[PDB]
This record gives sequence, structure tokens and C-alpha cells, in this order.
Amino acid sequence: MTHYDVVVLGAGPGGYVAAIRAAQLGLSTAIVEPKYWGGVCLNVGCIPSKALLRNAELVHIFTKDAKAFGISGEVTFDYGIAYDRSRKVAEGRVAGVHFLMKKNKITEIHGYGTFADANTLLVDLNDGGTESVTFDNAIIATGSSTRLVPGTSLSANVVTYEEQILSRELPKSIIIAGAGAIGMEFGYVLKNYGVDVTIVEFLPRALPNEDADVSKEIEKQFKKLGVTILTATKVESIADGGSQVTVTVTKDGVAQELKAEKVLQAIGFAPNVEGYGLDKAGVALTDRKAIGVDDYMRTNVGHIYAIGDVNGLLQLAHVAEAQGVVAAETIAGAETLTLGDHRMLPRATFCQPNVASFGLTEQQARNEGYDVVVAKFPFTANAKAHGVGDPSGFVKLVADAKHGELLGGHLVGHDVAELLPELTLAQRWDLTASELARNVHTHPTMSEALQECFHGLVGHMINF
Amino acid sequence: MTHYDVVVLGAGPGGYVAAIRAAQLGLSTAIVEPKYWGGVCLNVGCIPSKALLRNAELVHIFTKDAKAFGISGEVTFDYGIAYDRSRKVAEGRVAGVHFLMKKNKITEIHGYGTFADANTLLVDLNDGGTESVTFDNAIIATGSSTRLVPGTSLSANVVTYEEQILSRELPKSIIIAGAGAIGMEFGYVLKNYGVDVTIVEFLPRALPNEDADVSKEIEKQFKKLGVTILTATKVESIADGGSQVTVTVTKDGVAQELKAEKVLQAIGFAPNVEGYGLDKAGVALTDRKAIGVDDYMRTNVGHIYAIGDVNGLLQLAHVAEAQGVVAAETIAGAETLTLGDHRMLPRATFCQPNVASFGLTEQQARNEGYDVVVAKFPFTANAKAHGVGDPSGFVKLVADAKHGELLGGHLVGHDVAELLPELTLAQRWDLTASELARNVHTHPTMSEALQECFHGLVGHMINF
Ligand SMILES: Cc1cc2nc3c(=O)[nH]c(=O)nc-3n(C[C@H](O)[C@H](O)[C@H](O)COP(=O)(O)OP(=O)(O)OC[C@H]3O[C@@H](n4cnc5c(N)ncnc54)[C@H](O)[C@@H]3O)c2cc1C
Ligand SMILES: Cc1cc2nc3c(=O)[nH]c(=O)nc-3n(C[C@H](O)[C@H](O)[C@H](O)COP(=O)(O)OP(=O)(O)OC[C@H]3O[C@@H](n4cnc5c(N)ncnc54)[C@H](O)[C@@H]3O)c2cc1C
Ligand SMILES: CC(=O)Nc1cccc(NC(=O)CN(C)S(=O)(=O)c2cc(C)cc(C(F)F)c2)c1
Ligand SMILES: CC(=O)Nc1cccc(NC(=O)CN(C)S(=O)(=O)c2cc(C)cc(C(F)F)c2)c1
Repeated sequence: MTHYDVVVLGAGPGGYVAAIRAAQLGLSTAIVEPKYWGGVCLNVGCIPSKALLRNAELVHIFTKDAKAFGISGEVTFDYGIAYDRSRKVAEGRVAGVHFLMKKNKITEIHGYGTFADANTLLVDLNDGGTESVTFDNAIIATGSSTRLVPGTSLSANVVTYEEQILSRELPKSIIIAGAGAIGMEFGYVLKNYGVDVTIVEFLPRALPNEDADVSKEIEKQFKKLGVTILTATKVESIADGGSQVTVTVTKDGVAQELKAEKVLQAIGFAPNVEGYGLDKAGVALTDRKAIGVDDYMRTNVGHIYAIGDVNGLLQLAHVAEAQGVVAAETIAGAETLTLGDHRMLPRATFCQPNVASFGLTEQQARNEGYDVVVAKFPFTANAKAHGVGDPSGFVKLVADAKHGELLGGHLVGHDVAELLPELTLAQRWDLTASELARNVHTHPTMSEALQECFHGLVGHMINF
Repeated sequence: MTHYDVVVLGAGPGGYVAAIRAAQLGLSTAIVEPKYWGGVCLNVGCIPSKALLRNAELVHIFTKDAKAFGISGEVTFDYGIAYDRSRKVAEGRVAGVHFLMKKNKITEIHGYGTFADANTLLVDLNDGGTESVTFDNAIIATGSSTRLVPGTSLSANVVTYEEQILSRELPKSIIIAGAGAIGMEFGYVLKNYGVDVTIVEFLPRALPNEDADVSKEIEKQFKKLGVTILTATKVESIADGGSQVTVTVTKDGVAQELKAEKVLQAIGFAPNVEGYGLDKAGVALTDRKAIGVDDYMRTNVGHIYAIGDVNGLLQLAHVAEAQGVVAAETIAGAETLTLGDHRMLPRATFCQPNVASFGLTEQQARNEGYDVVVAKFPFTANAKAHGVGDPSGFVKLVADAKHGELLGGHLVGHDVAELLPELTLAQRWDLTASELARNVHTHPTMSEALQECFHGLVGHMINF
């Protein structure tokens, strides 16, 4: 029944960063994790997927663009080597998490935690033992799990991201349920490695959380890649027949069968809230079955916090880390700053072209009553995008007309995920388009498209 | 004869942007240019060089990283096709400038302008003949020319960037005089296309304007590429023997002869100040033979401005454009913002890894009496850099300890030229390290390294 100021449940990006921050602030800290040090993100998520996406991008270059770059010769690509590299990358970063745990003198507890009451955690140790731990504060960082299409089940040929990303061998053909970031990214990797890919989306646009202009562009790019995207299409049932999987869908009010060797379920993620005594701690769930929190990540139990995907606010790694910092700082009574409207946080999808966005879409800002101004600059007017060989896409900024404060930003193009920091910095610290347009951007860079958008928000664009 | 509110001399990025902004402000504008619409940058500079650099980077990726990416096959690369694409990119961007001039109702005058007095310009027209233009304001935007090693001359095998970048065929070997951005970029392109490359630099490090830690890292990567860099070495003579060029260099009083098929002179650029009647307009030069200007780009003649490389302040394209906007706004009496100390402006070099920086180096900040705080984050601790396959390099931020105000930032790594905007926005609008550390950066991106540097400036890094 050892005692810690802080016990962290789960060691994904939210949990292990919260534990570092608590340790930095002088708090005795323990973190409890049975399986994934670094969580989903480092083991089977962000880290390995970005390695596989880079490999896929190089296939797409040394295949579709070789002639235009003066590259000649018969090239072959081996997905197994891409897989192997992704696992070595993941393993190196996981070893990093353990290094940081030791550097900060955080106690690792290798097992699964169940609450006995608001201040007691019982742990089933990976070695078979059972141990108890008490705490002054708890940080729940237990993540989310894949949501299955209602009525369907997993099987040999019907998999979540986890089994798919851990496969060294690819199928001949796949059907991906869900056109969010995960489904689109897997579609990009598999199609470039020669898998027939169909992506099925219930809403009428791929990447339906994005601005509709962005959805339209990414649909066009994926069609050119040879991916079939079926939008406004409901998956009714999934039947694993062994040698093929049959997906029954409704589209245009008509039931139709699609067949493939494999099916990836990627329709969303549900917070992990069952099976570890949240009820014994007294912790309340929202109507959506996420752990409710306030702006300081506090649950309804004042000394128990919930960070990362388990609160369902914005299920991304940098959000989990930032929420972990807020919780640790709030526990310690240190100066913190809350995150505010989580819609303003940045996010990206790492197919090529990238999609990167923050804040409100143009349609959302109009619906919420802002006096909306929009500036859109296409990368066909950017010198760097032509030099790199990919002038597709654009930057679209949405601002409020009273002072030119930013409401959102929507980017699609080559490597645009790196371009968000200046925009979220301005939004957070109340710099307007008039201040942003005076910030000189290096030439020739993709980032010059930001500066032309600022000009268009305040007056007239120059190089457009 | 014909009269304009504003006449712009030269149509590089400085001139043609100044003319657009003057036009936007309602001033009747003409722009005089004999040869390069888009100037050096769009025709023989930034635009085609970044196209060649992308081709070279794809050679490097296959050549050194093919095996690790699972790519097999005997591949050849044809520099001729890189060359052809660089010209097509340049020609499209020049057509763009012409579209912008007509969209903004700017009069193009196709010829070479000479001042007759402080309000009259004589134009020798390309189509034969002479026209006289009078003006109320003039913007001199006449650029710079290559400085040669004293006593040397151009010949068939001794060239500037202009003849070299217009060459469709490559030599077997080359000596590059000067390890500035231009010399390093050509060295990167030519070495990747199989040329034996030696770069000779008078100062004791390559990219000597950069922070010494950045120079050390780029020298290391170039040595791994196989480029010989000779630092603290003075070129004293260049003798073109037709079949070979002999370059005599000295270091520590010892002389040595270097031989190669070709020599590229890239030791610097001198403002263009002779031969177009500056004396007749009354415009004064600095001791270094640049046109002297104040903070609003005005020469000693109050209604004559000088922008871009001809004022020698910081000979970069985005600087020329920014100075053009200031000059045009000042002429019109519009609200403007001076650029201040030009050392704070951003700059980048586009070999791989990129180098990108702004502001003071750590040593310059120490020498000027700041209370210097430094934070350095290596890309070996960045998840995106490992996924991309290039974890080399770092981000190094220099701040003042009183409030955490940024003094400079120095980046070397994969595609880091895109990461400067947040740093220069914060420096310009007085956001300190403690405001920057709260800006959430998307995961996994190279930009997360910025956020970790902010944490180190205000406290302790988390993921390092
Ligand atoms: C394929 C894929 C790609 C992704 N790519 C990105 C991307 O590029 N960028 C991005 O920002 N996000 C990405 N994500 C999302 C990202 O993985 C999650 O947002 C992130 O991992 C959430 O972190 P977390 O700490 O909240 O939870 P998790 O990383 O899910 O970690 C929670 C941990 O809690 C442990 N746990 C659960 N219950 C208990 C218990 N009772 N006791 C002890 N431990 C317990 C689990 O074992 C798990 O390791 C991706 C996700 C997937 C699936
Ligand atoms: C190989 C190379 C690569 C470069 N890469 C980059 C890069 O990546 N990023 C960057 O920011 N900078 C880069 N530069 C520098 C960039 O090219 C210059 O800073 C930029 O061109 C300066 O713009 P400017 O308008 O001052 O002058 P210029 O572009 O030199 O244009 C001046 C124009 O004035 C005209 N002119 C001269 N005298 C007269 C006259 N009397 N009458 C009429 N017209 C006249 C000339 O014909 C010319 O077209 C590079 C330069 C080179 C050589
Ligand atoms: C002093 C010293 O040697 N320290 C050291 C040693 C070994 C490893 C590490 N650090 C890592 O391994 C960093 N990783 C854990 S990470 O997956 O790259 C990652 C993950 C996340 C969520 C966010 C980032 C963000 F920072 F980019 C990076 C530090
Ligand atoms: C409404 C409409 O149809 N407009 C249109 C049509 C055709 C072309 C263009 N514009 C260009 O071609 C832009 N170029 C000239 S540029 O070389 O790319 C360039 C150069 C510099 C110095 C800086 C940038 C910076 F913006 F990135 C870009 C506009």
C-alpha cells in the first residue's frame, strides 16, 4: 500500500508527460501501465504510422513522378522493409519514454490498475502479483479503443488499426470503414504499396471534420491516386467469409455488396471507461461515455483528473500531452493556462498532400454568427511548391471582420502540417491579421502562402 | 514626356512588389526593366535553384537511403531533365509577374533606365529608341552583381551562378569559391549529380554568418556527402588553362594549387550602382558602395528610395519585397512599419539538411551584453524526424533572461526553413518564451522541437 503524491493511470503521451511534469514540480509520482509505454501513439499509432507514410510517399515519388524528375530504371519496393523500419522506429521511441521515466525518478508500475475507492488503486501486476497503492491525486490517462460498426465483430480478416499496423504482409484488396484521418492514412499507405483500396464514409465528404473545401481537394487527390471513396454510404454489415470479406452498404437508398480480402474498421474511438473501477472512485461520465472534466482536467472528484483520449475532447497526442501538463500544474498549485475551446487546437493528417487545420471551418464560423472574412491562396502561386514538384492545394484562413482576429485555418498541400504554429500562436495571444501580415516570411517557402493570406484578410494579396 | 506618380527601376522581387503595392495605394506606376521580369530570383536565382535542389535531394534519397527504405533497382538520374524542369518552373513564374503587372494596371517599360536629373528618367528601349519619363517618386530596385575574386576574370571555365545555373551539362570536377548559401547549394546539387566538388572559404567556417554550432553541423553533413570544404583558406589566383583551371589558395602562409574542370565564383554580391546616372539624380552611396537609405528606404534625395539588394542591407528576396512595401506605403502616406534591425529578419539555405535562422547568434548576443539563455533540442528526440528518416540537426534558441524575449533562433535539419514564422512573429510583437511554451504544436511534426526549446528557455524540457 505504498503512497505517492500522484499516481498516473496509463503511460501514453498524456500519462507519461503528466508524470514528467508532476516530477519536475517536486511531486512523488508513480505511473501504472500493463502494455504500452508511450501508449497507442508510440507503439501502434502516430510514430509507426508516420514512418510507414514516409515510405509510401517515396514509393509515390519514385513511381508516379520518376520521369518528371529524370529518374529512370526499374524500381521495386518491399513493404516488409517499411514494416521493419516502422517497428524499429517505434521501439527506439519507447526506449526513450523509459529513459525519461528514470531521468525524472518516476516509479514505473508494470500492471493494470483498478480503483478500490477515491484514494486507492489495486494493481494486477504483469508478474502475476497484486498490489495496492494510495495517492493524494490521480491522473486518469487510459486512452480510447476502436469503435466497431454496430452489429459487426473482429475476426481474421476484419481488423482494427492495431492488427493492420502490426502486419508485415499486405492483402490484395481492402475495404476501410471510415474516412477520417486514420482511414485516409492507411488508404494512402496501402494504395501506394499496390493494394486495391475502397474507403466507405457515412457522411457526404471524406475528412468530414475538415472545411468542405479541404474535403473536396483531398477527395480529388485520392481519386488521382486510384483510391475509391464512397461517401454518403452506410456500412450495414460485415461478413468474414475466410477467402473474402463481404461488406453490405446502403448508398442512394440501395443496398449493395462490396468484396475485399480484408476490412479495416476505423469509424472512431470510444474512451476506455469500463472495467477498472471508475464507479468505486466516484468518477462521473458524460452522456457520450467520456470522463467529464472541467478546464483544469478535474473530474467531479476534486483530486482525480482525466487527460487524453479518455475525456473525448480532441483525441490527439499533443492534446493529451498539453492536458497532462495542465493537470500536473493544477495539482502542484503552479501557474498554468487552460486550453479553452478545444476546437481552436491544431490537428493534421499525414497523407500527401497533408491536411492541417485549427479552429472553425468557414461554414461553422458563419453558422455561429461571426462577421466572416475569408482569404484563400493556392500553392500554384507559390514558388517553393513548384520547385518541390507539388503545387496542389491551398491555404484558407477564416477571420472575424471586427478586428481581423483568426477564427480558423485550413491547409492542404505538401508538408503543410509544419505551418500551423504561427497561426495558433496569433489566435491564442490575440494577434490579428494586421500584425500577422507584417511578419516577413522567408522566400521561397510554403509558409509564404500564410503571409499572402494575411494580406488578403487585411486588404489585397500581392503575389496573387 | 509621360509622367507617373511612381517609377520603379528594376523588376526583381523588390521592384515588382513595390509597384504592386504602389498601385494598390492608388499611385500611377510604371516599372522599367530590360531583361529579367522577376529579376535574378525568378529567372536565375531562388526559383530555379530550389527546383534543382529538390532534384538533387531525390538523388540523395535513392543513392544513400534506398536500401533502408526497401527500394531496389538500378536507377540512373539525368541532370538534363533537372535542368529542363528548373527552366519550365522559372518561365511559369515570370509569366506570373507579367500577369500581376497587368492585373494591377502597372505600365511595363521594356528597356534600361538612366537618371537625367532627380525627376527624369531616360529609357533606352529594347525595341530601339529612347523615351523620357518624369516622376514624382522613384524606387531604385536595380539589384546586385557577382563580386569576383580580385584580379580574376570570367571565361569558358570560370563562371558565376548565372552561367552555371543555365548549364544543362555538368563538369567532372569544380572548385567553388565561397561557402555562403549559394556556394553551398550549388555544391550540394553538383555533388549529388556526381561532380567532384571542393569549396574554398576565406573565413574559418562554412556558412560563416550562421551560429557556429550550425556551421559545425553543416560542415559535418557535407563531409559525409563527400564535398571537400577548405575553410580559413584564401583564393589568390584563378588561371583558366582551357583543359583545366588552376586555383592557387593559401592557408597559414602555405600555398597550394587546386585543379578542376571548372570554377564557380560565389564570394559575394556588389550592389549595382554604376552606369545609370545616380550622380545626375544626386543619390549618395555608402562607403561599401551600396545606395544609402534610412529606415523608410529613402535615399538622401527625399523622393528617391532604394530597395532590395542595391542597398546591401540583407540581400534576400523576401527582404527586397518587404522593403518595397515600406517604400510604397511611405510614398503614399499609408500606415507602415519599418523593418528595424535587419539582423532579426529570417533567412534559410536549402541544401539538405536545411539551415534556417533569424536574429543574433549566441556569441553575438553575448558580445552585445544580453543576459543570454540558450535552449537546444536535437532532432534525435523528435518522433517525426525519425519517421522521415533524418533525425540529424537541432533547434537552438537564444533568449534574454529578464523576460525570456527571443534574440535569435538557429535551426539545422530536415525542411526546417518552414519553421521560422512563429519565432519571428513572437520576436516582432513581444511574445516571450513563456507565451510561446503554451502554444500547442501538432504531433508528430518537426515543429514540436520549437515547443521543447520554449520549455527549456522557461524551465525544463519535457521530452528531452
Ligand atoms: C493508427 C493511429 C495513428 C495515429 N496518429 C496520430 C497522429 O499522427 N497525431 C496525433 O496527435 N494522434 C494520433 N493518433 C492518436 C493518438 O494515438 C492518441 O491521441 C494518443 O495515443 C492518446 O494518448 P493517451 O495518453 O490519451 O492514450 P493512449 O496512448 O491510448 O494510452 C493509454 C494507455 O493507458 C493504458 N491503460 C488503460 N487502462 C489502464 C488501466 N486500468 N491501468 C493501467 N493502464 C491502463 C493502456 O494500456 C494504454 O497504453 C493516432 C492513433 C492511431 C490509432
Ligand atoms: C543562385 C541564387 C539563388 C538565390 N536563392 C535565394 C533564395 O533561396 N532566397 C532568397 O531570398 N534570395 C535568394 N537569392 C537572392 C535573390 O535572388 C535576391 O536577393 C533578389 O533577386 C533581390 O531582388 P531585387 O529586386 O533587389 O533585385 P534583382 O532580382 O537583382 O533584380 C534587379 C533587376 O534590376 C534590373 N536593372 C538593373 N539596373 C537597371 C536599370 N538601370 N534600369 C532598369 N532595370 C535595371 C536588372 O535587369 C534586374 O532584373 C538567390 C540569388 C542567387 C544568385
Ligand atoms: C538528455 C537526453 O539524452 N534525453 C533523451 C534521451 C533519449 C530519448 C529522449 N526523448 C525521446 O525519445 C522523445 N520521445 C519519447 S518521442 O517519441 O520522440 C516524442 C514523443 C512525443 C509525444 C512528443 C515528442 C516531441 F518532443 F517531439 C517526442 C530524450
Ligand atoms: C488572381 C490570379 O489569378 N493571380 C495569379 C495568376 C498567376 C500567377 C500568380 N502569381 C505568381 O505566379 C507568384 N509568383 C510571381 S512566384 O514566383 O510564385 C512568387 C514570387 C515571390 C517573390 C514570392 C511569392 C510568394 F507568394 F510565395 C511567389 C497570380
